[PDB]
Amino acid sequence: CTVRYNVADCSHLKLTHIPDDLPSNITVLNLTHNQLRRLPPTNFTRYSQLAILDAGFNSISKLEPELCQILPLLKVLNLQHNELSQISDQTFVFCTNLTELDLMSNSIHKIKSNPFKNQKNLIKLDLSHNGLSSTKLGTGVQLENLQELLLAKNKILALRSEELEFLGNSSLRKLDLSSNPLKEFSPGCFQTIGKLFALLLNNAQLNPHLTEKLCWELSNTSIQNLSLANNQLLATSESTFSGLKWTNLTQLDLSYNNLHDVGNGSFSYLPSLRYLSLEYNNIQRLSPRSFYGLSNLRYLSLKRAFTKSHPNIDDFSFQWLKYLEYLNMDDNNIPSTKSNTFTGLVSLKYLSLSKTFTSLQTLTNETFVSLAHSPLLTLNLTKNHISKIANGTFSWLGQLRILDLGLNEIEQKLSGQEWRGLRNIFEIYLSYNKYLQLSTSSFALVPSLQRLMLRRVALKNVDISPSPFRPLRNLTILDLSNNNIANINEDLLEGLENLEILDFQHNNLARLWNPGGPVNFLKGLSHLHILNLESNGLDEIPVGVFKNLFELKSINLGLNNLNKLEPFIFDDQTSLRSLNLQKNLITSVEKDVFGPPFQNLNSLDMRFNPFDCTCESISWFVNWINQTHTNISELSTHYLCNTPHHYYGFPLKLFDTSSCK
Amino acid sequence: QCTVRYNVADCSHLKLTHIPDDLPSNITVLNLTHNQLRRLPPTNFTRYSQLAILDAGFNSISKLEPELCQILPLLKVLNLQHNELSQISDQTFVFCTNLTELDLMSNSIHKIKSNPFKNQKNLIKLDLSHNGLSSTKLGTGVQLENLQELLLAKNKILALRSEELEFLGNSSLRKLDLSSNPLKEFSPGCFQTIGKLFALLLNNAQLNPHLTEKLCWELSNTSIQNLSLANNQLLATSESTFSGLKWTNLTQLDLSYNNLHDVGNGSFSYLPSLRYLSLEYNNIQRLSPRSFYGLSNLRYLSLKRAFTKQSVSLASHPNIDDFSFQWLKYLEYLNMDDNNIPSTKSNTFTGLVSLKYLSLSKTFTSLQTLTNETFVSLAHSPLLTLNLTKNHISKIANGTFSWLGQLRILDLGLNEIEQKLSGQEWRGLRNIFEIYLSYNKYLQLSTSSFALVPSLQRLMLRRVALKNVDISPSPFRPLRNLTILDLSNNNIANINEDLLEGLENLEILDFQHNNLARLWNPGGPVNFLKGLSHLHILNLESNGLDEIPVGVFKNLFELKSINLGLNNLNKLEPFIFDDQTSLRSLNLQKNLITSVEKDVFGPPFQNLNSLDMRFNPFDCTCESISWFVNWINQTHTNISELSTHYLCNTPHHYYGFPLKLFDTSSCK
RNA sequence: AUUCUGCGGAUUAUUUGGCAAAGGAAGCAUUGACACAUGCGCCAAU
RNA sequence: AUUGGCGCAUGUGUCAAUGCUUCCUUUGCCAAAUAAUCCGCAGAAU
Ligand SMILES: *[C@H]1O[C@H](CO)[C@@H](O[C@@H]2O[C@H](CO)[C@@H](O[C@H]3O[C@H](CO[C@H]4O[C@H](CO)[C@@H](O)[C@H](O)[C@@H]4O)[C@@H](O)[C@H](O[C@H]4O[C@H](CO)[C@@H](O)[C@H](O)[C@@H]4O)[C@@H]3O)[C@H](O)[C@H]2NC(C)=O)[C@H](O)[C@H]1NC(C)=O
Ligand SMILES: *[C@H]1O[C@H](CO)[C@@H](O[C@H]2O[C@H](CO)[C@@H](O[C@H]3O[C@H](CO[C@H]4O[C@H](CO)[C@@H](O)[C@H](O)[C@@H]4O)[C@@H](O)[C@H](O[C@H]4O[C@H](CO)[C@@H](O)[C@H](O)[C@@H]4O)[C@@H]3O)[C@H](O)[C@H]2NC(C)=O)[C@H](O)[C@H]1NC(C)=O
Ligand SMILES: *[C@@H]1O[C@H](CO)[C@@H](O[C@@H]2O[C@H](CO)[C@@H](O[C@@H]3O[C@H](CO)[C@@H](O)[C@H](O)[C@@H]3O)[C@H](O)[C@H]2NC(C)=O)[C@H](O)[C@H]1NC(C)=O
Ligand SMILES: *[C@@H]1O[C@H](CO)[C@@H](O[C@@H]2O[C@H](CO)[C@@H](O[C@H]3O[C@H](CO)[C@@H](O)[C@H](O)[C@@H]3O)[C@H](O)[C@H]2NC(C)=O)[C@H](O)[C@H]1NC(C)=O
Ligand SMILES: *[C@H]1O[C@H](CO)[C@@H](O[C@H]2O[C@H](CO)[C@@H](O[C@@H]3O[C@H](CO)[C@@H](O)[C@H](O)[C@@H]3O)[C@H](O)[C@H]2NC(C)=O)[C@H](O)[C@H]1NC(C)=O
Ligand SMILES: *[C@H]1O[C@H](CO)[C@@H](O[C@H]2O[C@H](CO)[C@@H](O[C@@H]3O[C@H](CO)[C@@H](O)[C@H](O)[C@@H]3O)[C@H](O)[C@H]2NC(C)=O)[C@H](O)[C@H]1NC(C)=O
Ligand SMILES: *[C@@H]1O[C@H](CO[C@@H]2O[C@@H](C)[C@@H](O)[C@@H](O)[C@@H]2O)[C@@H](O[C@@H]2O[C@H](CO)[C@@H](O)[C@H](O)[C@H]2NC(C)=O)[C@H](O)[C@H]1NC(C)=O
Ligand SMILES: *[C@@H]1O[C@H](CO[C@H]2O[C@@H](C)[C@@H](O)[C@@H](O)[C@@H]2O)[C@@H](O[C@@H]2O[C@H](CO)[C@@H](O)[C@H](O)[C@H]2NC(C)=O)[C@H](O)[C@H]1NC(C)=O
Ligand SMILES: *[C@@H]1O[C@H](CO)[C@@H](O[C@H]2O[C@H](CO)[C@@H](O)[C@H](O)[C@H]2NC(C)=O)[C@H](O)[C@H]1NC(C)=O
Ligand SMILES: *[C@@H]1O[C@H](CO)[C@@H](O[C@H]2O[C@H](CO)[C@@H](O)[C@H](O)[C@H]2NC(C)=O)[C@H](O)[C@H]1NC(C)=O
Ligand SMILES: *[C@@H]1O[C@H](CO)[C@@H](O[C@H]2O[C@H](CO)[C@@H](O)[C@H](O)[C@H]2NC(C)=O)[C@H](O)[C@H]1NC(C)=O
Ligand SMILES: *[C@@H]1O[C@H](CO)[C@@H](O[C@H]2O[C@H](CO)[C@@H](O)[C@H](O)[C@H]2NC(C)=O)[C@H](O)[C@H]1NC(C)=O
Ligand SMILES: *[C@H]1O[C@H](CO)[C@@H](O[C@@H]2O[C@H](CO)[C@@H](O)[C@H](O)[C@H]2NC(C)=O)[C@H](O)[C@H]1NC(C)=O
Ligand SMILES: *[C@H]1O[C@H](CO)[C@@H](O[C@@H]2O[C@H](CO)[C@@H](O)[C@H](O)[C@H]2NC(C)=O)[C@H](O)[C@H]1NC(C)=O
Ligand SMILES: *[C@@H]1O[C@H](CO)[C@@H](O)[C@H](O)[C@H]1NC(C)=O
Ligand SMILES: *[C@@H]1O[C@H](CO)[C@@H](O)[C@H](O)[C@H]1NC(C)=O
Ligand SMILES: *[C@@H]1O[C@H](CO)[C@@H](O)[C@H](O)[C@H]1NC(C)=O
Ligand SMILES: *[C@H]1O[C@H](CO)[C@@H](O)[C@H](O)[C@H]1NC(C)=O
Repeated sequence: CTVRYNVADCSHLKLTHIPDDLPSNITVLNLTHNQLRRLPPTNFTRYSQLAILDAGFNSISKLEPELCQILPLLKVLNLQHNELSQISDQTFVFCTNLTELDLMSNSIHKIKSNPFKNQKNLIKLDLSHNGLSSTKLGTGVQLENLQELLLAKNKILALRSEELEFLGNSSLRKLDLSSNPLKEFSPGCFQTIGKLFALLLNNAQLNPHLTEKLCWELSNTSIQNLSLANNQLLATSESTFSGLKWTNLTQLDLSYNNLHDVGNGSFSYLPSLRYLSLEYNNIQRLSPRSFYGLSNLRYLSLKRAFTKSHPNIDDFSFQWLKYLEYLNMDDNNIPSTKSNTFTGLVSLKYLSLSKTFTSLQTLTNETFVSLAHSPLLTLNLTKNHISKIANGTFSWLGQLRILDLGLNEIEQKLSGQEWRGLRNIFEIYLSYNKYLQLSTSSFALVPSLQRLMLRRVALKNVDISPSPFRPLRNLTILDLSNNNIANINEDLLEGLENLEILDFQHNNLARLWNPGGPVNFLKGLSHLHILNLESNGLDEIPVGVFKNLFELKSINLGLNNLNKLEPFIFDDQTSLRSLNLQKNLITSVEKDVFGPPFQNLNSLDMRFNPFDCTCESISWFVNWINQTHTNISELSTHYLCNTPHHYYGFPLKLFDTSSCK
Repeated sequence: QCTVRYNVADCSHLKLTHIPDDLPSNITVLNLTHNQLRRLPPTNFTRYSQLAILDAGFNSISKLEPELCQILPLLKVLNLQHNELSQISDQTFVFCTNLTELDLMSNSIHKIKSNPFKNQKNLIKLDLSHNGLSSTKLGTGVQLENLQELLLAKNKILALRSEELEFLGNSSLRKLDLSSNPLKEFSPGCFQTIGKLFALLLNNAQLNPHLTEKLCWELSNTSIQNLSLANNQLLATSESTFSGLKWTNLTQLDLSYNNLHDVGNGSFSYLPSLRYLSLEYNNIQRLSPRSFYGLSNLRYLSLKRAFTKQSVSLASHPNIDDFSFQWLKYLEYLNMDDNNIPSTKSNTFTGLVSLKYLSLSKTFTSLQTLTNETFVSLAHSPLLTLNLTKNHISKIANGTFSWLGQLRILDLGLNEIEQKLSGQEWRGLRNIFEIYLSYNKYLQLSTSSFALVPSLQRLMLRRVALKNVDISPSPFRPLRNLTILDLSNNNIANINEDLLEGLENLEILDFQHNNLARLWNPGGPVNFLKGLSHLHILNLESNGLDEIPVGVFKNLFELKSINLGLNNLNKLEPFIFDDQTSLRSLNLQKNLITSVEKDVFGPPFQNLNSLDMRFNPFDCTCESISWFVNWINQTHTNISELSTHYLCNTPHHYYGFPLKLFDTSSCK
């Protein structure tokens, strides 16, 4: 086994009998994932210390009351996915300290007597998928403190004020009841539960009426959370959840319900509902009176909540949710915004509209007008096919901090105005578009920027002076990867005293490092930590173009053509933590070059290079390898030598430098 | 100094100040052209009394004394083009009676008095163009006995008279140029006065349909055969236009670049002898059946860019209708490239029963699909050549060529063909030589694609994105007489050895750019190239090749040229080349070759002509370049750039070191 | 038979990653064709 | 000098060809996950 400290962990051993050869000084034992005859109730003397046991996923026929008295110190008994066809009270009579009881696949079709007239400390109690046709587990009031009764994937037909009353002052925190083909909730079938907090009627085929009816039985109860996922509420009315009026409801779920109708004031009865999920549903539209009722709601989810003859929500439909702060509407077909869509949400601080529109080709200055009085900080607009953003398009989103226009068709030339009004904007994720010609003023209007992504946006004109990023001083993270940036003059990046992370992966910045003076890129970004120049056409790192970058933590120059390392390219990276020069054309590893960075390094990576197995080359290196503990992955396979003949395909590591010096 | 060398003393652009005359007197020619020349010292030519001709043009020569001709009695060619010589009289050439070629092109000699050449009796070529001549007259007496070329073009002649032309009595001109001359009138009998006038060139002379129509009669009863009318304003023609030629014997006629919009009926009814006719670069609206009535002798017709642009919006797409070529029963070469003709008609080419060469490259605009009724017209025409490149052809249905029985060379390249050849598209090409089919959209092949035409010698399939060439048998299975095969730039995914089975004549094979990389342990390497004993030049440049497996070049004795450039090949298992002992040129440039051993490159290096392995990561140690560096020192197999592009890549002290300068005196 | 358990093997679909290659495009460099200039020296006719 | 013909050399632009670098897309193969279906060995439950 893994014999993990204290807790015995036997993963998958294809084990035969119940073993007792390892330590006897422990409190847990994993036997799960093994072939088990039955549980020897007496073979548990050598282990009189175990507190819990991972004993599920085994072929266990039956169990004797013996196993509980042999291990008085036992809180968790895991017996899920086992046989145990039938059982009575005897089995757990000696388990009074038990707190978590697990039985998931034991097809225990019926239950007689009061089987747990003992467990007083048992909270979790999963009895699901076991063929139970009833909920009853006794006629007396037991299970003093139980907080989870899992009965789902079972075949219960109904609930009565009688087969449920066995819980008297019993207060369940989470009562599961999924997959049960319930057709009726006998009156007062909840008034009999001590105090019922959570509930889960997932996949139980509920009719708008069974639902409408069930509600009243959920009245005057301490119920706060309720799940109705995967049912047939093809529609709802004010009368549907009418029964809940007498309740105190926090979260309500109605996802995956092919809900086509969401009648008026259907929720007029939840003046306390704070959370509501309408995910994956087919709603036709939302008139203004749609949400009348939820005046406490703070999180609304319409992820894929509409039909696909296009569906749409009209103005002043959210006017009632004056306390909502998180509105999600991803994966949908809504045409476009209206002049008054989001009118009313004066608390909205997080809004997502990823792949939510179909005809919003152009972002106009009248698009987000609705969100004028909403304290909006987040706005995801990815995947909307947005191809052009006119002036003042965001002027109303005064307090916006994180805006995201990625994975879109934007093809225009930022002239600083598109950001007119983003007073305090944090980051602007703008990666993955068609074309983004920049100008000298593109960002002058928003100098509050910290992160600016521009991945695969085919940038053009970044060589103009001053640097279009000139006004972005508080800028820390900047990404210009996968743009095939033709070229760029040093002016760029001038004054970014905070630029920490910079990405240039894939940008043919090749020739910029002789002819016309080597572009002393990266001047003074003292604070620059992780630099990325992977696959950039780099063939020659010129003398000291990494000077004064003391705080530079991670350099990545993979996928390049770099064999000519002028001694001293790395000098100030004496704080470097991880270097990457994989898939290059590196022949030799000298000390004047890789020395200083190798100093306090954490993990190096130079696999797949044409290593030369001679002493003018790998000598200093092979040794460092033998005598350093800087994590170097695959040193064993992918560090082979390429020359000369006798040393071809020879693991670089196994090179005796005992004949060299 | 000059170049001299063998009696033709050539002094190139030498910046020559004064006419130099050194010892190479034992010669017969001297080039002084392209140098700064004061004047020609008529006496400095004693040290050179042997010269037969002199390249003396493109120099600043003021004037010339009659002296230079008597100093060099042995003189046939006098080149004085692009020089000054403003004026001159008979004196200048009095001593040049042996002279046969006289050149004067840029000397602005505006007028000519007397009989300047009362001496030249052996002078044939006589170029006097761009010289400011306002007249053709060069004398009043009948001289220049035997002259075959009188070049007077780019001049300012206003007309030709039976008077200023008569100075040629029994004089028979073979080629009489008269281009750029602003001629407005041809005084009657202005040719009846030339002994015998064969050729003529009135290029860019601004001729009216009438000046033309008129000029014709003066060209009558003359010995005229060729006539050029390029760059004029014959915006149209009628039967009456060339009516004056009826009294002639006309071989070739040119009317290119004439914005000809009208080609009236029977405009050529008068040329029962014209064999050649060029209507290139013109704007003809259409060709009714009666268009070509008259040319029953024509054998070569050119309509290259000969019909008006397509309007599309103005619906003015020009076109020729049926039975318009019925008269040219003797034509054998018809060209109609660069045009807007809509498409073929059921009877377009009807009548051409001699047509053996036909070109229709970029001739059609709406011929998206080749139907079985397209080339019906060419049914009775002995067609051997057919270029259809650049027509946007995207689909060729069954029996599309059935009528072209005798076709040998067919070309459907640079087209949009996107269909799957199922052997039927070639139904009827009884004796077809080559099928150039490169540069199309997609050509899915089947097991029968070529079974119908086993007469194939060459089959090109460059950049046609072939698909399914791995099917068995090889779709080329029935092509036995096939010699040249090209499957380049198709990114052929893969292929099994079956392919090429039985091509005992396959000599040239091209595989440039086809990621055939991994084919050389997936179920064993593919014994591609089995038994093509007769394969001469093999090309596998840039093919992903990273490992040439053991002996996949066995029995290829007759293989002359292997090209494996742009690949990743450093692992050469001794003996990959054994039977290429006849190899003449190897190419393994831009690879990842470390070392050159003898067990590997030995046999081919034997009788080799030219090797090429530049740009590789050469290792400057003896386990590697040792045997090689020597071969270099002691072999004379032409190896280009051995000096620069054969540097070493390892180790450190030998990096960037010319491979050649490696002393193997410390090894072996 | 219906199913639970452990281990191993197979096929398909979707997603990703790597390698090789193709097409098109971008930046830089080289070469050749041509056109519009310039400076130097020499000349020619006014 | 006005206009022109030469000789040498230096410019810009357009077009075309070639080479290096790169990017986007696609194709072949391979690897890893996830899911669906299946098959073999071993023990078992009603
Ligand atoms: C507005 O909404 C958008 C969606 O509605 C938000 O975008 C979503 O962001 C999440 C989180 O970034 C994305 O999820 C993962 O995206 C990448 C891509 O996955 C790739 O790696 C997988 C690994 O197995 C592959 O299987 C995939 O095929 C694919 O190639 C992942 O790489 C991320 O995982 C990361 O996991 C750890 C966590 O830090 C890292 O260590 C890893 O290195 C790795 O990077 C993401 O979890 C999600 O794709 C995207 N939406 C979707 C589903 O498309 C958008 O961000 C939001 N705006 C904001 C900022 O609020
Ligand atoms: C039916 O008619 C077609 C035209 O209507 C004709 O099409 C072409 O035929 C061939 C190609 O198929 C072509 O050949 C000449 O042109 C190529 C291309 O050269 C290019 O590159 C040059 C680079 O410096 C550039 O200057 C040029 O401007 C041009 O863009 C040229 O390479 C050929 O010469 C080479 O030939 C050898 C190559 O095998 C080589 O070894 C030699 O050294 C030499 O360089 C040719 O000069 C024609 O020009 C195309 N026609 C036109 C006008 O487009 C079809 O071939 C014809 N079908 C048949 C076969 O009947
Ligand atoms: C074009 O036609 C011919 C070219 O073949 C040229 O004229 C021909 O000139 C010859 C002799 O000069 C003529 O010969 C005569 O032929 C007759 C007919 O058989 C014969 O009986 C006589 O004995 C004599 O030999 C010939 O007829 C004549 N051809 C024509 C036009 O009929 C001339 O170059 C051109 N035509 C003309 C005259 O413009
Ligand atoms: C959901 O409904 C209510 C949310 O608005 C809230 O009801 C609370 O009910 C208790 C009843 O025990 C009230 O407490 C009263 O307790 C005794 C009654 O015997 C009085 O002497 C006290 O003075 C006190 O008023 C609460 O006032 C009432 N909550 C409030 C402040 O509105 C519960 O959250 C839920 N009701 C239940 C338990 O079903
Ligand atoms: C939102 O306002 C932008 C800034 O005013 C505006 O920029 C565009 O228009 C201005 C003129 O209004 C251009 O600036 C210059 O204006 C003078 C005359 O006022 C012109 O002589 C000069 O040629 C130039 O046009 C900006 O250059 C121009 N931006 C670009 C690069 O197109 C926006 O147009 C406007 N909203 C949009 C996107 O239309
Ligand atoms: C000319 O090109 C093709 C060559 O014959 C020709 O083939 C296609 O049609 C034939 C029948 O004419 C198909 O042959 C078979 O026909 C029997 C009919 O009973 C089917 O049962 C059998 O499955 C098969 O289809 C060919 O399969 C089919 N394509 C090939 C050659 O695989 C074309 O029809 C003809 N050109 C056209 C499209 O008119
Ligand atoms: C919600 O109920 C209304 C019925 O009341 C009307 O609409 C309210 C939003 C409010 O504005 C009241 O003053 C109105 O009296 C449904 O509204 C329309 O009802 C008519 C009935 O003739 C129907 O034809 C329309 O389709 C409805 N929509 C329009 C054009 O206003 C509304 O349909 C109900 N919500 C849904 C769609 O279930
Ligand atoms: C050449 O002459 C034709 C008429 O002469 C021939 O036209 C053939 C199409 C055919 O009928 C043949 O038997 C006949 O000998 C002229 O074309 C006609 O021109 C008149 C104007 O006078 C118009 O009515 C038509 O465009 C056209 N009609 C016909 C019957 O073709 C024309 O002068 C010239 N051809 C062309 C179009 O250039
Ligand atoms: C309703 O939702 C779940 C139980 O179904 C609970 O969620 C809240 O408590 C969790 C701690 O266990 C937090 O991690 C969750 O983030 C939090 N929900 C939120 C605000 O996201 C919650 O206890 C249940 N009912 C309530 C509100 O008590
Ligand atoms: C964005 O600004 C306003 C939106 O408030 C748009 O409308 C105004 O623009 C012009 C002002 O003279 C006129 O064309 C409109 O009549 C005027 N209307 C309003 C709302 O007052 C404006 O068009 C938008 N910007 C543009 C032009 O794209
Ligand atoms: C007319 O044709 C050209 C004029 O440019 C010349 O060449 C002709 O004769 C050559 C010798 O047989 C051939 O090679 C040419 O193909 C042929 N040109 C033609 C007509 O196509 C020649 O000057 C002329 N020939 C004569 C005298 O008729
Ligand atoms: C190609 O073959 C002939 C060539 O003219 C076309 O015509 C024949 O086939 C057609 C049958 O649908 C009809 O046009 C006639 O039956 C016949 N014509 C004859 C010989 O008079 C034929 O249409 C073309 N191929 C097809 C059938 O599409
Ligand atoms: C970015 O730079 C700093 C740090 O974010 C911001 O300065 C803050 O605000 C004022 C400066 O005028 C002072 O209170 C402190 O210097 C900073 N306070 C802190 C620590 O948050 C500066 O205002 C920012 N620039 C922008 C986006 O306007
Ligand atoms: C291709 O191979 C040869 C090429 O010469 C062809 O045979 C010649 O052509 C005919 C055959 O019909 C004979 O009359 C000749 O005598 C043969 N050449 C000589 C003189 O030996 C053969 O027919 C062709 N094969 C195919 C399928 O086209
Ligand atoms: C729960 O248990 C008893 C019944 O056994 C019940 O009467 C009483 O209300 C509760 N006692 C507690 C735990 O306070
Ligand atoms: C001819 O030769 C003489 C010999 O002295 C020389 O001076 C003269 O320059 C030559 N002719 C010229 C001017 O070229
Ligand atoms: C050419 O010479 C004279 C010119 O006067 C002429 O009479 C004679 O007949 C011609 N020679 C021939 C062709 O016999
Ligand atoms: C219990 O398991 C052990 C396995 O080590 C075995 O030796 C012993 O015989 C078993 N006892 C029973 C129940 O027979």
